[PDB]
Amino acid sequence: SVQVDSVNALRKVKGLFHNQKATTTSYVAGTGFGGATYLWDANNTATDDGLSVIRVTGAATGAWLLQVHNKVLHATQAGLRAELLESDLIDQTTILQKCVDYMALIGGGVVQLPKGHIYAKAMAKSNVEVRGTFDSFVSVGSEADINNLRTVVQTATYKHGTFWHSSDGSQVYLVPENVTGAGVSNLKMLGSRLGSTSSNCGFGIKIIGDSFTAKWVDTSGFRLEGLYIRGKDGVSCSNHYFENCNFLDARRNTAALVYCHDVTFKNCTFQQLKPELTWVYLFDIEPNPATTDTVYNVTLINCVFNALASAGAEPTVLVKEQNTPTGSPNVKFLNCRFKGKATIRNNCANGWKDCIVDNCEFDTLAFSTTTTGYVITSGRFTNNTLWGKDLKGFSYNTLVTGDFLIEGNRFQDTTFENNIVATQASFGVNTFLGTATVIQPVDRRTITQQYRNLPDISGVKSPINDAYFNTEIRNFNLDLNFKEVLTVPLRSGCKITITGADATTNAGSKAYVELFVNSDNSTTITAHNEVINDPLYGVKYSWSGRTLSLAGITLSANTFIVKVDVFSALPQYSKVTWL
Amino acid sequence: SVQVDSVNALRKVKGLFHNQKATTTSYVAGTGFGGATYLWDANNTATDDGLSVIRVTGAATGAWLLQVHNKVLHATQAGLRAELLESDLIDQTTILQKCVDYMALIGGGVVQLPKGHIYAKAMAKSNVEVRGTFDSFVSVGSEADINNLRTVVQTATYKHGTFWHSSDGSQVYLVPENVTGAGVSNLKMLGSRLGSTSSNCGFGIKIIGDSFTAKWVDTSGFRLEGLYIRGKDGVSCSNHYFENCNFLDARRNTAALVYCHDVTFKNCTFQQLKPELTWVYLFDIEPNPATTDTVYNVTLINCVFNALASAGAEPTVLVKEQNTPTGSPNVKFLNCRFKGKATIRNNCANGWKDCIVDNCEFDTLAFSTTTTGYVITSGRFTNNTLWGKDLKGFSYNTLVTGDFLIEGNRFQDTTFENNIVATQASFGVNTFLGTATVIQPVDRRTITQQYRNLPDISGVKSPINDAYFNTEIRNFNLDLNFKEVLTVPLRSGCKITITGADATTNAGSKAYVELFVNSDNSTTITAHNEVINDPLYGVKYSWSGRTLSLAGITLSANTFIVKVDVFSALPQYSKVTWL
Amino acid sequence: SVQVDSVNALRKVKGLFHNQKATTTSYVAGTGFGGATYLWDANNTATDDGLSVIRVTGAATGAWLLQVHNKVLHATQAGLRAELLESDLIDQTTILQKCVDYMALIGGGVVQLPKGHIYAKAMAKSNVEVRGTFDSFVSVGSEADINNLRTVVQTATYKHGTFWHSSDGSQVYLVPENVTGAGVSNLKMLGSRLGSTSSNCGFGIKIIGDSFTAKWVDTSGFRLEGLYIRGKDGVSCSNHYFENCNFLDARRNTAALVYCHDVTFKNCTFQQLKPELTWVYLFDIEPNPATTDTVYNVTLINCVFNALASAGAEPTVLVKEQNTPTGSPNVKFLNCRFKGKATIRNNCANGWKDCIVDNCEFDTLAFSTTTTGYVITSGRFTNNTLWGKDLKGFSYNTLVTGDFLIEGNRFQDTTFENNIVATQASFGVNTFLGTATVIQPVDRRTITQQYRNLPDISGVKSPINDAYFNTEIRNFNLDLNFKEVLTVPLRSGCKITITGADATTNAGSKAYVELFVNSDNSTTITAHNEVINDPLYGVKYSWSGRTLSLAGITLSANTFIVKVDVFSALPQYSKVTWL
Ligand SMILES: [Zn+2]
Ligand SMILES: [Zn+2]
Ligand SMILES: [Zn+2]
Ligand SMILES: [Zn+2]
Ligand SMILES: [Zn+2]
Ligand SMILES: [Zn+2]
Ligand SMILES: [Zn+2]
Ligand SMILES: [Zn+2]
Ligand SMILES: [Zn+2]
Ligand SMILES: [Zn+2]
Ligand SMILES: [Zn+2]
Ligand SMILES: [Zn+2]
Ligand SMILES: [Zn+2]
Ligand SMILES: [Zn+2]
Ligand SMILES: [Zn+2]
Ligand SMILES: [Zn+2]
Ligand SMILES: [Zn+2]
Ligand SMILES: [Zn+2]
Ligand SMILES: [Zn+2]
Ligand SMILES: [Zn+2]
Ligand SMILES: [Zn+2]
Ligand SMILES: [Zn+2]
Ligand SMILES: [Zn+2]
Ligand SMILES: [Zn+2]
Ligand SMILES: [Zn+2]
Ligand SMILES: [Zn+2]
Ligand SMILES: [Zn+2]
Ligand SMILES: [Zn+2]
Ligand SMILES: [Zn+2]
Ligand SMILES: [Zn+2]
Ligand SMILES: [Zn+2]
Ligand SMILES: [Zn+2]
Ligand SMILES: [Zn+2]
Ligand SMILES: [Zn+2]
Ligand SMILES: [Zn+2]
Ligand SMILES: [Zn+2]
Ligand SMILES: [Zn+2]
Ligand SMILES: [Zn+2]
Ligand SMILES: [Zn+2]
Ligand SMILES: [Zn+2]
Repeated sequence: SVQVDSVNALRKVKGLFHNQKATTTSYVAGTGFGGATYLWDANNTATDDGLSVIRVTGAATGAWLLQVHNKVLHATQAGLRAELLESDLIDQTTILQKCVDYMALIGGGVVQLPKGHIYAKAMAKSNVEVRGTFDSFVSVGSEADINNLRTVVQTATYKHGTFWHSSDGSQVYLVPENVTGAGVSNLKMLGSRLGSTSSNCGFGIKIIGDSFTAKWVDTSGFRLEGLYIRGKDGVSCSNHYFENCNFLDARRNTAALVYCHDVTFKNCTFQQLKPELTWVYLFDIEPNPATTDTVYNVTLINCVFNALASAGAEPTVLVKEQNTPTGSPNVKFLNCRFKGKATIRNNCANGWKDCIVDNCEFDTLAFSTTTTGYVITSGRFTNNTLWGKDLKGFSYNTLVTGDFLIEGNRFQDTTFENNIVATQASFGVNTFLGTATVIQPVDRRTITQQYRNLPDISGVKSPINDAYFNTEIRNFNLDLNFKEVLTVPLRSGCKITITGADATTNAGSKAYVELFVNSDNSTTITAHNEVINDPLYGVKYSWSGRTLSLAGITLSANTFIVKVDVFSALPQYSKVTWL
Repeated sequence: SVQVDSVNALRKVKGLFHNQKATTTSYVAGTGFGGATYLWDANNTATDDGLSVIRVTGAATGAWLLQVHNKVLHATQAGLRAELLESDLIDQTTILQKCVDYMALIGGGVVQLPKGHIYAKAMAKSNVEVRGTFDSFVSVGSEADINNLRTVVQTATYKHGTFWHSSDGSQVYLVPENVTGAGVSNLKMLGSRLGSTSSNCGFGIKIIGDSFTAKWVDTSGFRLEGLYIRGKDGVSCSNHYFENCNFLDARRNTAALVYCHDVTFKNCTFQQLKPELTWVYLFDIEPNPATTDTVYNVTLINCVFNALASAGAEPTVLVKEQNTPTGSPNVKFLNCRFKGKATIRNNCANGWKDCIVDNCEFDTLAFSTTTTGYVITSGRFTNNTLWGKDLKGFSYNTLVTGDFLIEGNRFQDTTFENNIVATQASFGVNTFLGTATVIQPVDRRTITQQYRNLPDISGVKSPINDAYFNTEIRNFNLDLNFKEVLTVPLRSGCKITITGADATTNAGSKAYVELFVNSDNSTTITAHNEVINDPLYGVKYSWSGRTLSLAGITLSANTFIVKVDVFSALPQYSKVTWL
Repeated sequence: SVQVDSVNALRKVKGLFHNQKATTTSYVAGTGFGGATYLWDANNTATDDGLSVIRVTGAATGAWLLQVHNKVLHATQAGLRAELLESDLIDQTTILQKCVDYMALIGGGVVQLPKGHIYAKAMAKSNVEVRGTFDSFVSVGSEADINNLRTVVQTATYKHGTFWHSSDGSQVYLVPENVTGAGVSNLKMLGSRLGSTSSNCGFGIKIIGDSFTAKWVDTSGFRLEGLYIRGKDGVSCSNHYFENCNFLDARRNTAALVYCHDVTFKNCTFQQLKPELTWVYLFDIEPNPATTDTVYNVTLINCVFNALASAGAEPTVLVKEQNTPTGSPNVKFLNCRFKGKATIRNNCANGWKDCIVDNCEFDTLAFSTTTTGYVITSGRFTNNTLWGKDLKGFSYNTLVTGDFLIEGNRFQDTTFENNIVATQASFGVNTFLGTATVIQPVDRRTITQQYRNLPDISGVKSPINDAYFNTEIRNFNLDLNFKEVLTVPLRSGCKITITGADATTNAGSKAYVELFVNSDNSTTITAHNEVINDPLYGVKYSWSGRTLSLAGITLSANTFIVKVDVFSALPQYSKVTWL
């Protein structure tokens, strides 16, 4: 068994036999980082890559071949310098890319990064995850105090040990199209980068590929976004999952979804807490105009959106539906907290269909619609609390329809004064606290609109179903000829009311005439009561059996309303026949 | 430390001291795979198993004991042959089963398979995962082109390196009852098998046990199903999870659920795209008739169902409720895509309760009910798109009730002509495009049916709740003697309308009589208005205080309807007492 | 390369060169457990800790430094004693805490426990998981019998090999505040503890920190709870996940949530099946009264709650909302099974808002409210089955509102007799089986209450929308001076009914007066019909154009009801102006 102190020492030692074992103490002698296990290949003439092939310098052929165990490659085993400070401005892009590429060659797995600042941009490859190292965690306080005191005793919190920068202004971690199952975890990404002291790196994570996963990742200081997801036509950009991530200050948005679907954030935060670093929005779902960009099926569970006021900044969480397959962005805010200035912005030009906000908290306005005229077409705003710590309104410049349901919410000091949403939305039970404007429950949903219009038939019946009263009403344009208008049923008593409703000035119809009928199974008696019947502008009526005919007297007096009340013992005899 | 080239060489070497380390270069000399680490046990008398115990041949005592690291056993470390072609018809079942059995013996973990074609059927054991090896991934294109071009530049996609076949026609991976927490990942399973060139292996994964997990697995070419789940009575078959799996062509169904509950598919596909290989259905939830089989609580999230036409094949995704505890299969299609000929089939003999289809896309009919008479009893068909690329209809041979809600959907050219579903379902707002049959919103739900019937009491009230109009109506069978019929309340004005509604021919009742009452807190005045009152067939009335009595004149004229209109300032005085 | 038999021997040997490799056969000589790899540091002056630093005794400098691979430290490599019996009363707390503390120092990972009983309490540290070792699994039965027989053939089930006890009566696993990302898996926790044979350990897992995860963990025999979650003010106690866990018998509750949010249980069970070991509740969500404790956002998916009767035990699953941010505890029971005596208890003093029980099974009462007067304010009780195996009732001592929806359930022999819930809740379609009390569907929801009250306007219209009948009603207190009361619209016929509804004795108003109006676009005709109009106690009316004025005749006769019927052709002319 061969044991040397560095890769340079390995290059001076030849293997005795095929696949002899060699073990390096470190990559660079005396650092304690980068040690690995190698197998001797006497015939190898591949190019020395400082990673998988270690060519012996004192021989014409021969190499020590890296053995990766447990599908984890430590980047230090390719020569990456560990535990560097941010002031060590060393481009290690080529080394890190070698690690990702080589793991992707041998079936995927994990590229482990050490602690330290690393300036090295990487192109993700399928089924490879880049993983950092948490800094040391040392708890504070005794078990007794932790158990007995309600105050905080264990004050130590975890800290990232890996700080991943880019070598230029583009991105740190690019996930190309058709790259699937890649990931990143357990590190912090920083916007400061090689090549410029004033202009930071554009993106932390830029996702074009599919099924990306990130856990315990923070992003801070990026020139555009910490996270940016935009696929391409014809290739999947979907099934992305983020948990325990903190997308912090960025000069445009903390994060942006531009072209993707089926994305989930769980226990992640989005925070613009550096007001001196001016920015644009907080969290932005914004497909680019006049492109095939589309975003839909996004779920944010137990996330925090938090913003402090900043010069020129709009503290909004934007949802922009564009060219989605169903017409809904299917974006759900569940168990989320909007803190500081954070608020939801409807950016849907063709209306926001099925907007979902449930069990969320709002420090200020729940909705702030910048574009006048945008509408939330439908949705459910349930079990939320508007704390009213800042602004006291429900929304700014927002429009909804009756298919937007507001139910189960806690309104602390929430005012709906002069807010048209209060006359548009459906309200169920809600709780009004402090000085909140109490809105009585009111149904404005489309599914129930037939119960709110005047119906086309009206009446009442006996609980025994042997007595019925039904009333219908028709508009009649009468001329001077008698016209059959209706036939009353048998076994019924009917009252017909005829009155004018004419739009003519002076010469319109004037009449209020009651006609009465009672019939058994074959025989009919009628009677009349002319309360008002102008001899020039009134109405003429005539019975032929059970068929009523009407006529006007003067053509200008032509518009009459005819209402029928039918009393019967069975529904079959409850309605007239209109002719 | 000893280092030999194979296990056979290890059998010829004794350890110098207790627990001396030995390293095999390969399992079989010169193959380059399966090498492992062993520890010397001078006292060991166990049987050589070619895996964990390597006995020195020719001695009563002495063995080299395998050292498994990180709960991962490479199957090659039991002699399994790697890198084989599909034409290498080599049964390795015994070797693979030894690895699974041994890992289950020492606490579970992973059995790692190499790249290549492997003919070896395995019985899963608890807490053991079988994992293959991805083939090498090498991306295409420069970072600049990937970032700058909207066209696809990175064209390389991941490929499986492990192709797992069976050694006979049964199944590749059997998960017995009471085997819990097993899994499979990162491989492709193929239906071609040893012993027959014409009859393929029945199943890829056959699951009888509990809490199974599969990720990044494809199934293709199986004689029955790529995936088949059927538990047994008294043992759990539940909590199964599948992600990033592709269940491809099979001669019966791509996958089938027969007896199990709480199963989730996320970002999986079900595809019958080999029409020349005839098949039965696309995806089948089908408990066997006349058994205890039952399937319920199934969620398909962001899945693709895709089928091309094939002779005798039905391109359906079938849901069959049978013996479920709640009467609902609780099957949800969320964010799914039905492509080609794919369509949902209701196969519930006792009705499909709470059918859920949300944010799904349909290339053709959404529903195709093969069995005439089957009903979708209730559910929500929300936020879906019917593209109408193939057939333009909503459904075939399908029946629903008013508790099936159709809302928020996008209907491109969808025709409901002659489709009874349009007269059965509840419709909310929907979007109708092209030549789609515009269905007005209409509520047919059971919960609201009381708003669509005629009420037993009717009227109107003031917004101040100090003025009421209430009307009730009754049928009376009168004889020649007076009978008490009602008592009007105090503090009210009342109008009683009495009219005939008799089924007798010629000799029935004829009357239209209006009675009026006004009372303060104690005093009552009455008045009458006989509009129609036949001297033989009319009605007689008499007041005793506030109690009205009625009588007929001739027995054949006996059926009268009595309607009361009550005007009052308080609800307590708003209704008569019917006697 | 040095290889010695124990750590003790390592302390007696100095390394020859920098970073020489040393390998111990065991930690303690001859045990077969705890061997590890060390690197020589000649300069080291750190303190010997029996784990990471092994100082050579008798020298001022020099130490062997532990090499941890793969982020897994085996506790045996710190001297932990493996495979001990429960009767081996050996405290290993100091060793286990060292392992957790050291892994948290070098970036987190896993502390692997061996098989056996271990008495050792541990304080969790961030991003560190404690993992046990399953006992051996050996399946039973042939593949043929497993595949061909519908009866259970594979009878072997997984067994824990690690049994984790406490060293005293407090807790086994404490997760302090600000400790994040810790976990436990693959072991069993037992309440028996060192120092007392009669008083067991209080808690198995006590969680104060954030983002805890447990999988395949059982807890049994604890004096208080197997699982207990209570955070502190100002620090997150959230995002906790449990899967495949069994919280068994405990002397108070199997598990309790006291101060936490966003907790998920999937495929877990909660079972009090040892009635001889008396207990308090089954599963308890209970913030302490008069504290800042609060619990919300809890999901239980496919869990089992199972209780046998025990003297003094209440077999309840309690939900207590207290000071939650939205007023709803947001607790969901999905796909769950309540077995034996298990039943849900509403323990919300302020009402249980948005109670969710869906696709659950109940062996007995679904709800048992111990505190008389507690209400379920709203919720959805959908797709559940009440088997009626024990008690036949739906609930005990429970109160709901109409915003509690009961729909899609299967009521087997469920009796609602004398249960006020049947008169309070909203009922949709439900299935009534056996001797069950059939409850008709009835809507009692607040959102639709405007369809059940008398409306403030009533009438009927034509399907062509060119004929309308609208009626309104008002209360008038008239004096002796004429008072303008209304103005009838143009282009309409109106019938005004005026009648008394006076509460005065003897001297109240008496009138039934009908007034009629017809107008075209400018001209108006009126008529009157005084059916009742007392000369002393009646009403006076006067028209000025379309404005009606009313006056009384005697001050004591002052209360009049005025009903207006408007007939029109246009909505603009369908209503009077009330003055
Ligand atoms: Zn390996
Ligand atoms: Zn490293
Ligand atoms: Zn730093
Ligand atoms: Zn540090
Ligand atoms: Zn910096
Ligand atoms: Zn997609
Ligand atoms: Zn699409
Ligand atoms: Zn929805
Ligand atoms: Zn509701
Ligand atoms: Zn409704
Ligand atoms: Zn005409
Ligand atoms: Zn006349
Ligand atoms: Zn006219
Ligand atoms: Zn090879
Ligand atoms: Zn290990
Ligand atoms: Zn192949
Ligand atoms: Zn291998
Ligand atoms: Zn290949
Ligand atoms: Zn089950
Ligand atoms: Zn799971
Ligand atoms: Zn996933
Ligand atoms: Zn059951
Ligand atoms: Zn449902
Ligand atoms: Zn709706
Ligand atoms: Zn009689
Ligand atoms: Zn008769
Ligand atoms: Zn008279
Ligand atoms: Zn490592
Ligand atoms: Zn161990
Ligand atoms: Zn034991
Ligand atoms: Zn054992
Ligand atoms: Zn929190
Ligand atoms: Zn989680
Ligand atoms: Zn808050
Ligand atoms: Zn809800
Ligand atoms: Zn419903
Ligand atoms: Zn019975
Ligand atoms: Zn006055
Ligand atoms: Zn008069
Ligand atoms: Zn009075």
